Amino acid sequence: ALESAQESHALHHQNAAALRFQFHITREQAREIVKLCPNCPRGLKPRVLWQMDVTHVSEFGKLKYVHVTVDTYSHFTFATARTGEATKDVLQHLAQSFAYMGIPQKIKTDNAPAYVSRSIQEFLARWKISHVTAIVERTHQNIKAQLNKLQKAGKYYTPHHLLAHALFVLNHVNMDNQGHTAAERHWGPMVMWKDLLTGSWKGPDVLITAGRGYACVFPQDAESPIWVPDRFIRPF
Amino acid sequence: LESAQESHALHHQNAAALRFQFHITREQAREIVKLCPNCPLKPRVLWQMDVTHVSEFGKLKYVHVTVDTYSHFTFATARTGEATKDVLQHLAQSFAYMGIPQKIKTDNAPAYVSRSIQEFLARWKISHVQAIVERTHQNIKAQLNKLQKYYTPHHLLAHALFVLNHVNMDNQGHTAAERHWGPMVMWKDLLTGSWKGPDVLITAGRGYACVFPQDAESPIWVPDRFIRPFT
Amino acid sequence: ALESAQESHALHHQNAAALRFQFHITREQAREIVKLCPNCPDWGHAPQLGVNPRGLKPRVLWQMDVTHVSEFGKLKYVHVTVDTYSHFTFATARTGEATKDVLQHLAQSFAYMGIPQKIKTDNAPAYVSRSIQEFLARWKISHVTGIPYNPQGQAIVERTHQNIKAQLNKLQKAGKYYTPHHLLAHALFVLNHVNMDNQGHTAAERHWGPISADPKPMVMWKDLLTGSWKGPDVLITAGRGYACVFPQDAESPIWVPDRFIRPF
Amino acid sequence: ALESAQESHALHHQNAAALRFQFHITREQAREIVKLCPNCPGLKPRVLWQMDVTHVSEFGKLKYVHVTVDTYSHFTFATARTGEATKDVLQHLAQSFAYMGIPQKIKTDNAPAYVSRSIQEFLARWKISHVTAIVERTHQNIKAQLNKLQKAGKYYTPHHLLAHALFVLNHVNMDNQGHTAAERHWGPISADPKPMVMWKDLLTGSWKGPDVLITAGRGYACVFPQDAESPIWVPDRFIRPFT
Amino acid sequence: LESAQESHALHHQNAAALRFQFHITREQAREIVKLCPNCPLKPRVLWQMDVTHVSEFGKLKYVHVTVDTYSHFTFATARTGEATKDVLQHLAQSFAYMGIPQKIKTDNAPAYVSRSIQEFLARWKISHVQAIVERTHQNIKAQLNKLQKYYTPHHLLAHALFVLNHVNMDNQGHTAAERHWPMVMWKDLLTGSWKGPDVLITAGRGYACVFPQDAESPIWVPDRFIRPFT
DNA sequence: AATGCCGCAGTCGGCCGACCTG
DNA sequence: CAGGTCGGCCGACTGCGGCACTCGAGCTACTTCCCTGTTT
DNA sequence: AAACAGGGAAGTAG
DNA sequence: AATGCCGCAGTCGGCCGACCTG
Ligand SMILES: [Zn+2]
Repeated sequence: ALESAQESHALHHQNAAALRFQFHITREQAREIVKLCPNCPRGLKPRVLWQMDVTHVSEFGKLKYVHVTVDTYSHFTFATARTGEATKDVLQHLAQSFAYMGIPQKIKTDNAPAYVSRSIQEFLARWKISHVTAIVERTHQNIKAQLNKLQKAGKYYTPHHLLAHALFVLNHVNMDNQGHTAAERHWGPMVMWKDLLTGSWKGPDVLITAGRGYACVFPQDAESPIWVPDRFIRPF
Repeated sequence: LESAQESHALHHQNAAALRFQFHITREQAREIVKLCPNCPLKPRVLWQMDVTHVSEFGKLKYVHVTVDTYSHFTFATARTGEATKDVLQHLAQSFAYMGIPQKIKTDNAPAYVSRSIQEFLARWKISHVQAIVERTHQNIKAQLNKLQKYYTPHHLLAHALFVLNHVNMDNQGHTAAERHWGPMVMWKDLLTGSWKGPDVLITAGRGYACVFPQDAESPIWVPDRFIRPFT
Repeated sequence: ALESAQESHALHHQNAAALRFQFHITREQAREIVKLCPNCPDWGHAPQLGVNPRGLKPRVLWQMDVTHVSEFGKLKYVHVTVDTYSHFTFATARTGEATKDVLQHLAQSFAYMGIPQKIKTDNAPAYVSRSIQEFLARWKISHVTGIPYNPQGQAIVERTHQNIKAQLNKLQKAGKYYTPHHLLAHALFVLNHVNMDNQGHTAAERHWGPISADPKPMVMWKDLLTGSWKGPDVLITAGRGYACVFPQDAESPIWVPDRFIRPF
Repeated sequence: ALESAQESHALHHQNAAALRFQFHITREQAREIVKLCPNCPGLKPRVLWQMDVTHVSEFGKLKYVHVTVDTYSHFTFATARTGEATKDVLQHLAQSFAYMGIPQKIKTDNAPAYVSRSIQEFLARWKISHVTAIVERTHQNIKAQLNKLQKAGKYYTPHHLLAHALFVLNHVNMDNQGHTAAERHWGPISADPKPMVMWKDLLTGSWKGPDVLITAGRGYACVFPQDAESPIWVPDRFIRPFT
Repeated sequence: LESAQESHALHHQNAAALRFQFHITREQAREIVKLCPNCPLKPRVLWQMDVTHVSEFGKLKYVHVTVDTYSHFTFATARTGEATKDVLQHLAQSFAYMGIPQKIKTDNAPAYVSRSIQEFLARWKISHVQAIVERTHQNIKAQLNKLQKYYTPHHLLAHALFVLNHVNMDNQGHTAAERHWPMVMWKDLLTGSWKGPDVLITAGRGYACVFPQDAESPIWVPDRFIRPFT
């Protein structure tokens, strides 16, 4: 339990709450995990209002242009690094952002010429999206903090790999105080049964439904559930 | 049935997306898609990861696909090759896109079973080991063909990913993303009296069950007297 | 051993007892082996499941359907409306059936019985047409539809059709009647004030009068939605095919067939 | 609440007592509700009846209306008929028996159709004695109800209108004591065998009742509100006995 | 008739090849091909070769394909991968199978543009520097799926190659093998509406013979109603 | 100048051995 | 430990229905939709 | 030129 | 858009006042 958390943060550098919820540990245990770690020292509903801006990362070199797309509601963070910040670059990042997240309606940007350019406006209007002119810079701080943690973890061949790892650890596996990862917030009965083919009481495993005296017990068989008469089931 | 024409012209999604996002007739959506010229468990358990070649991208012909075996959520990238380096990069981005599963059922390519990938997968607590992956291949190729003027292969590839995931949905109305972040029964018809199936069971209770055949559009209510537990 | 049984069944589709006696396996194993084969036909002779609900208070839940009394000539379309708690019945003989005819029959039945909380019918076009819907809305009466092509959903009024037809045949054989309206009036009079049950209560004494509450028993109860025997619970009513338990935590009474009720 | 009372009075136009007893409105309030309406100005049941034939011009061809009133409960049944002859009177008698039941004896006037041998022998078959100011009152009441229901001229035939009027007069109109005509006619009138208990609804937090009880046990009681549809389980802390 | 049935059951050739081999009606060929459940300048000038994956070959999913642009003569050998040694072996075996070219067309994969392969091709006086190869890939995959029980992947691949090469013939009745070893504007004289373009078979002294790809038989038209194309 | 039957599946229950504990 | 207990086992029982010589056609009735004569 | 109003067909259920 | 039913008639079985009888 403890050593699993140690290895997890050592090669992954998670925060405290997510690790605690994953391994069911003491709060202190996670606190000294954070301390002893050397590398690790708005709308009303999802997909309504978005914020995006560019920022410069020193160690990315030719990929210093970091485009960040954060949903103002759930703070689901997505980011990519490209060679520039021109209209073509912003269009490419918007394409991959729509790929990553979905269809937004409200987008808030800065006064950059590329953002107020005609090509981006007509592209958004074609996709039925409205473009109008704290969150973005605090998200940038979080992203670059994750980066600063992650260099010494191991080898990272290209900045794209490092950026993907950082955004993953910041969205899909990290969570809030309420045990809720930003990723799922963007979209937010165990039984004992008798395998009466072999007569062995295999389990426990989840139940799905019931009826007709038949319980839809679903073992780890990724193919299909199986039906068992309720005379051959016992609650756990 | 007004915006559906331009929506299809932009994305080229299936008729189910039209009928569920625009509240139009099923036959109307079928006519729209036919007339178009360019249109001729639990999540995160088991994964399939294969490489495929597409000649459109040129030297970026090495497309890596990673489709979840439950929700059919699809991710892909185009890279200069298919070596261990490249599959490692694509695997990192796929994890960033879909989270951490526990089993990735892959083929027997030498780069896939090499050392570096092996300890990398060991560190992150993953196991190892088909029609789903080739079906996903066919869907990706069809979508890429249907997308014909984009900037770079990454652009239209991401667009294809987006339309495949967040736009299309099955008969139930649940998209790939919704299935990824959100029952099998034999039933008897009442008109002919002959059994048909097997079909999915939405919900049931107190003598009447709801059945949603994949070939139909609307749910069917049947009395519990005519329900059989397939498999 | 078991896999040999599976392949032998897949080849021949033997009987369950045949597999049991030939391969020395547990009987339930043979039953499951014969169950899992897609080729073997699925069970059609299913025992009784489900039950038609019925309001525990008079004038709560009605049922309605039409029939065909061919002896009436042009007035063969008979509308029948029967309560579910007391089996109080009413009927008229309207030429054809439509929105106007159903509305007139509904008004007559309302005058004859009273305001019902809700009405359950079949899915005939007249009962599905909007006009009836806003009529009931103005009269503050909920409406239900029922599963298409399922007469068991209106089994109560179907049995009432049987009773009415038998009574009409009896009366027609008895003597001479002026018009089908007179004959129907006499038949409804008999069925609603004379055809007493075996508990000293006519139809009127049940539909009206006081609801009787003797100390009701408590029984074990199989909840079909969880595959478990949970109880005990209060039993409200019972009969030849229905039972109405009412657990404290349950928001509403639950209707289950008799065989799922075990005394405790 | 009271707006629903006004809507119901608009639909049916029953007496004020019915509104004040069915919707818990103030008596005077229901009084002005009735006022604001544009067109609003024996010892045992099934024993003694009275029958007469009246005329109403609005029906035109069905002006022959038969009225059959019980003398204890005023339970009224009526029908619009094409003639006052013996056969129509017999049809109305059969339908009235279907509506109300078997009366011990019927008191009527000296109409020639009534005295006819066919009616006498028909009553002889059904064992109902025949003998030659309650129904002329009923003629006023039915006529008044027809006038008030003429607001919504969507009635297909006089049968529809008469059915609506009889429905109101027999199941909706309540006496000054709080009883409809049908309850008096079917006469369950006696001491209540079962207690009628107070009840405290959770949604309103008030003591609403009294309501009839079904069962009880293990800290809960199975109360069954009059207007409701299904029994409601209630904690005993919110249950008060009532006489 | 029945011989055609068994031939299509074994080899699963096209309708045209069956018709030309067994002398049946074109309608019969269409019916028989639809009925089967398993059915849903000069040679050696320029070549195209691109590798593709076939999942059901396991360790040998890296199948190479070489198609001549003239006669659509195809060749394939499933191998370990698409590295330098495998592509060199496949190229040598293709040379043995098909004959010496002058030019080869490939994509810009590192293996193809590798120094060793370029040096070897220069050693053979062959130069080196896009829908036919993909159509060939689709045909090969269709045949591989259609041919289903065989023993080894090489056996099944060889059988499918034989079916696609020495059995299937085009509308003209010429085998891909025999083909391996002009456009005209023609007037449909019946309707009077121009059609084309199509291949000219023979022409001279006022009359010509034109064989459109959609017709079962040659069409003879006079010289007055023939015009060139491109 | 001849009469409803019964397999399929669910289910109640008694027997009996492995197993608990007086 | 062996008397006491529970689960595996299945004997016995039973609710259900359709086998009967084959299958239809058609009516009433309301809604939604397309087509077309009439409008400004 | 676009709008609007009958009618027939069609789907559907008793 | 939300679930079989029950009367005609047979019949077992118990209650009980009457009748035989130890
Ligand atoms: Zn399209």
